[PDB]
Parts: sequence; C-alpha cells; structure tokens
Amino acid sequence: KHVVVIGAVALGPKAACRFKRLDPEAHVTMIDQAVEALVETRAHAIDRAAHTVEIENLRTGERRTLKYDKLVLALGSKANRPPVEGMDLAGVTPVTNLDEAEFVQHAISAGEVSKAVIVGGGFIGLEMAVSLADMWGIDTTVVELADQIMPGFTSKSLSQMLRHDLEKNDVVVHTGEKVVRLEGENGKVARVITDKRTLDADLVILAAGVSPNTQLARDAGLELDPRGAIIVDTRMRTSDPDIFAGGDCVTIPNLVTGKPGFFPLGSMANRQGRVIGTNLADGDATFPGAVGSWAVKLFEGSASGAGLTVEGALREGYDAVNVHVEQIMTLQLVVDRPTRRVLGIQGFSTLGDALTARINAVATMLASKPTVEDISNAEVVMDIVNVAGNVADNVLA
Amino acid sequence: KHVVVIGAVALGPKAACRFKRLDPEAHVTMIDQAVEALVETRAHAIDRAAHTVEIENLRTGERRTLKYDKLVLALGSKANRPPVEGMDLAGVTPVTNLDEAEFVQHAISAGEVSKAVIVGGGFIGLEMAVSLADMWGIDTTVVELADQIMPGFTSKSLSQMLRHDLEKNDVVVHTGEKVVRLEGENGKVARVITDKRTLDADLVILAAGVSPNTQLARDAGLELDPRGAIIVDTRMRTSDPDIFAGGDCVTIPNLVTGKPGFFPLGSMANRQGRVIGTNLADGDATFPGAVGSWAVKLFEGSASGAGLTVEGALREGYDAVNVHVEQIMTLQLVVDRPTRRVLGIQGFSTLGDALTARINAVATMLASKPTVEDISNAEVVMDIVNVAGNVADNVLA
Ligand SMILES: [Ca+2]
Ligand SMILES: [Ca+2]
Repeated sequence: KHVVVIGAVALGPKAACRFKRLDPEAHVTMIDQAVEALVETRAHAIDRAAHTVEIENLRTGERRTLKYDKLVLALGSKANRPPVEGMDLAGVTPVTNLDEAEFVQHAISAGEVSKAVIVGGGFIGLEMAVSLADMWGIDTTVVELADQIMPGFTSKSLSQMLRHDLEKNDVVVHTGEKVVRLEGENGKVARVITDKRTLDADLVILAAGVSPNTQLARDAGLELDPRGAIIVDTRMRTSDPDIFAGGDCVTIPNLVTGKPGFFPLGSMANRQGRVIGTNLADGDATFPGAVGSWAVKLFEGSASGAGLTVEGALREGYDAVNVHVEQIMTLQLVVDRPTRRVLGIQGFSTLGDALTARINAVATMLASKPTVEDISNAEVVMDIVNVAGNVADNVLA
Repeated sequence: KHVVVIGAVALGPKAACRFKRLDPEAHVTMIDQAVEALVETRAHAIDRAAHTVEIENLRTGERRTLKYDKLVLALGSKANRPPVEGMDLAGVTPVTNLDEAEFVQHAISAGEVSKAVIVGGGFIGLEMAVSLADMWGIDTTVVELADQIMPGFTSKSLSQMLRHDLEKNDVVVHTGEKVVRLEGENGKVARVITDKRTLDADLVILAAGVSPNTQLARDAGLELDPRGAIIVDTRMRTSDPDIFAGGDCVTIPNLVTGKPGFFPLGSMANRQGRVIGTNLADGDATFPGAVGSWAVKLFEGSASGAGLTVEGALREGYDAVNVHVEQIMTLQLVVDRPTRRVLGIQGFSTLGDALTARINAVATMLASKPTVEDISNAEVVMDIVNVAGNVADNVLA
C-alpha cells in the first residue's frame, strides 16, 4: 500500500503513525498543503477514478503526480473573515485551532506587541486573551458580536462568571459589538473600528469561527454538507471508500441532537486519527460522533461543559430548562421537559480538576441519552452532580 | 398514609424526608432499632398480613403495636466477627459504615488510646488507620488476612502503592495474617495474637466485612438471598409490595456482572432513599443496581475505582487482563478478552480530584457495557483514559 495524507494537523501524523505501526511494509507520503514528508507542497487536484493526486512544490514550481491506494484528507479549516475593509493588513492573524494558538503565542516576545484586539469570544478567543495578557502583559480586548462571550458553549448566566474572570484581570470585554473596519498605517493594522468605538490595535486575532477548508474535496466530487464539511461514515470514510477525512473539515453526528454536527475541537484529532490509521490497515474501527465536551482555563476560574446550552437547546426547538446548582462551584444542567432527557451540562469553578470530574461523569453519559433519573443516580465516586439531577426532577414536577 | 421506618442510617431519614416533601399530609414513625421519632426502641416482629410492627422501648420495657400502610427496612449490617476468644472484651469496636467510623473518631480524645489494631484492610479499615494516626497520633497497625490490603477494590500491584502510603506515614501493615485470639486485662482488650505475632492493643477495630442485619426480615418471611440480604426489585420493594428496603441490608444487581451483588457503600444510601421516598408517595422511581464506585484518601495519595479488579474478574471466571498506564498517576483497566468489555477501572494518584475525574468518566459508563473502543473514544474533557483504551486494544491484538 501507498497511502497519501494531505495536511499536517494533529490528524495526519496520527493517522499515518498508527497506520505504520500496523502495516510497516506500506509507504506513506504526507503533504503539508501549505514517511515521505513533502513540505511547502500543495495538492492541486484529486483524480478519484485514477487514484492520483497532482501536487506542486510552491517554491520551485516542480509538479508531481502521486499515486495512492488510500488517501487521507486532513484539510483543517479557515478563519471566518468579516467582509470589511482592512482584513488584508499585516498584523491581522487568523487562529483556527489550538496548535495555531500556541504558535502565535510563542512567536511573540517581550516588547513586540502593545495592543491586541481579539475578534471573537469563543474557546480560541478567550484562551488567546488570557495567554497574551498573562504570558506577555499585552493590553488585551475581546470584541464579540453575540450578546455574550462563549456563545453556544455556556449559558448567558454562566458566561458572566467567565466574563468577570477576564475583566478583573484587565481584559476588557465588549459584547453585542460589531467590527466595521480595520484601519492601518504601514499596510499594518493600527486600529479596529467597531459600531460603538475605535480601538487601537497593532495585533488583531481573528477567532470568530471557522469554515471547512474543503475546495479540494469539492473539486474532487466528494459529498459535502451545505456548510462545505466533508460527509463521512463512522469509519471516517468519505463518499469515496478509498478516501478518509477527519478533524475540522468533516461533519459527524451530534450524539445529543441526532443530527449532523461540526466539531472543530482539538481532542477529536487524535481519536479520529487513530481510527483512520486502523482502517487504512484494513481494520473496522469506528468513531460514532461527538457531544462537544470542552474545557477552558481562565485567570482564576475554569469553565467546562458538553452537549447543548439552554439557548442552544432552545434554538434547536427543545422545550428545555436550565437548572443551576451552587456549592465556589456552579453546575448548570440542560433538560428536555417532555422526555426528561439531559441535553447538556456546563459549569464554572476555581477548582479546575474538581469541575472536570463532574463534567466528565456526565459527558460520557450524554451519547446514551440519560434522563434526569440517570443523573440523580449517577454512580460518581451527596455529590453535586446527583444534586443537580434532584433539583431538575423537582423543577420538572 | 402511615409509614413506619425501621432503622436510622442515612437511608431511613432520607426516605422519610423525601416522602414528606411529596406527601405532607401523611404520618411517619421512625424507630432507631437500637416525624414521630422513637429512640432506644426495637421492632420485635413484623406482621405483614395485618400491617403491624410490635415495638419495645428497651429502657422502660413498654411494648407497642404500630400500624402501617407502608414499611421501610433500613436495618444496616453487622460486623463479621472471627470465631475466636476475647471478641467480647471492652475496646473491641465493630465499625460497619462511614458514619460509625466518624463516631468512633470523634469519641476519642487526646491521650485516651495508645495502641490501635485494625482488623481488616478494606475501605473502612484503611480510613480508620489514617484517621487514628493523623488526627490523634495513635500507634496504628492494620492486620489483613488476604495477601493484600483493599482486596476486591484494587489489584495486588496497585495495592502496594496504597500500602506504601500507609507504611511511610508510620502505619504498620501485616498481610497474609490471621487473628487467633484477643487477650485482655480488665475485661478490656490488651493484646491481639495473630498466627505470626503478638501485638499490644488497647483499641481493636473490627473492619473485616459485614453481614446484612436482617433477622427481622427473615422472621417476617421476606425473600432473602443465601447471604441473608433482602431481595428487592428496582423500585426498592421487597417480596412484600408494601415493604421497601435499602442500604447495607439488601442485594441489588451488579451492573457489570449481571448477577446479584452486595454494595454496603455510603453513597448508595442517599440515592436509594430518595427513590424509596418517591415510591412511598405512589411514584415509580427506579434504582437499577450498582457497579461499585469508591474512593479512599490516604496520607498523601488517593485511590479510586469502579467495577471489578482483575483478580475479582478472574474469580468470576472472566478471561480478564489488567492493563496499566502511568503519567504521578496510575490507571489500571480491566478488560474481558473475548468481548473486549471493560469490567473495571482503578487508580492511584497524589492528585485526588484529577484521578476522580478519570475514574468518574469511566464509572458512569460501566453499566452501559462499554468496550475498549468506547474507552479509546471516551469524550473526556491525549488524556490518560483514552491512552488506557489504546494500550488495552494493543494488548488484546
Ligand atoms: Ca493614518
Ligand atoms: Ca494478664
């Protein structure tokens, strides 16, 4: 077997290394899409019938046609960019994943950046806010279009706890605020203009969500969803059975809603890569989908969760209720009224590991469709998780 | 409704308080079996056809016949006592539950006890070892018949980690060692004689396991298992539909083995009590059984787990394998070879909450019969739990 892997994320290297452990006699070529590893190299087209990928080295222009028995698409995502003026200036930096986040953080050094504006108050935005202010003492402002930070990850009520953690450690936060244009001085960003103010920024981080980087799949004829996400089965196979895909370029079943979802989360990479590795070696490993577990560490508190927030469940049209419990630790449990199904759980605490233990207990249950009674009876090592289930059974009665 | 509750554990008060919240117009009488609360009072007999309990106040001898619509049996357990000489001396103290443990700990004061011997190195024994040595500086020795401490809760290999925590904080531990007799001075214990040595003890803690305290159920004609545990359905009803039972006097399904089990654990009380409360109020709440989640905090480390240990799984006749992973944190994962089912998980760490988070993730999964792939893919907030699943899939291949 020759296997070609396009993209170096976490997912590509993982799939290939797992592949090789199982089939050491096979050959793998990895292309970085900027173990035979071709850097600064782009796949230009995929010919599925012929099992060929045309590639081009971007420096020398030398073009080559690789042949494959199996292909892996680890194409990642691209930053959503507001259709506004100045989104082309130097200093405007997309960050679509945690690896990219770490790169930007370690490419900065003392005295380089004076003002940072983060566009987007999601997982990426908030982690960057904290890193820039804490590692480097950079003056940092988060600007979020939605009326809350972490929209879709925590409720509005819970988000305020996270908001305070940021504001009390000198991160300014603006919500319900739209970016109107970026203004520049050397062809380098110098100001962000919102619909409410003007902010000075010599660094602007784009962390406002992502789209699958799937033009190559599209051109090849692969089945894609309306969002452009590559559609895969549970073996991580695309509509072409010799082509696998994973990571932030695919859609997989949301295990709470039973509908197709999109999970561009770090954690998915390694797990899906392993399955792709095994299946490239003729195995039949499966990855069922996701419920969306997450954690963010802030200055003093930590926030964590899985599944739907109340607003998220309401947006899907569940008759949902948000039940909260406090101990500092807060849990919020999201429950469907008519079925009594638990749809999600989120929390905030100054004790990171203690909260994680509570969220994990429930997160691994969500795919099995637990009800409030399952949370009342959850056999956790009374505990706040059980108390949340009792309060929810009480709220529903 | 009049409901009579026999026993004040956690379970009795919980059942009654939940009952009352739902049906405030009803009456409850609670008997302590040494809200109308009769202390120093014993139930002598139950007449099921007549729905009556004859009781006797143990001080005055006054006898009374209570009538009931529903009865709750919270009879607890009794310490297993070796059929050896001197098990009647003052200073020989059975401890069958964590509440009893806390009682003994707070009844001692500075300079009262010089030497403590703990007979049994299980959950109770070890917690008492630690409390006595740490709160009070008592010279403490654990004597265990099995070749390891925590038999049935951790593997032999993992138990050594817990053993060391004890020995390095001055608790002496003897395993593979049998109690032959207790020797006394004032009709008070002064020495424990084992088959290997003589130990001075002015306090001897019996923590060598328990039997259900069910004579009253037996006399009443209630269906009991070979061990004497009251058999209940998932609504916590005995063979008499007007009589409920829970706590350490019942058997419920082991959710890993699919067979009847016995779970005299603190945690079960509150959860089962709530269900009994609701069902006394004409609800139809259920409690499915247990997998046996547990945690013990020692001097510096913590140990935690759920389900079967490898030796436990082997004793049940599973072709089981124990897979370990280290990071200090150790996890051990117990796997059935032919089905790939995970049967259990245990661990040890100096980080208490961090381990708990890992054990919880898997503990709430055990009843759903996860396989190694479910652990490889567990959607925990790569993580050591996933790594354990990958190593186990590797060991099995
Ligand atoms: Ca200018
Ligand atoms: Ca003598």
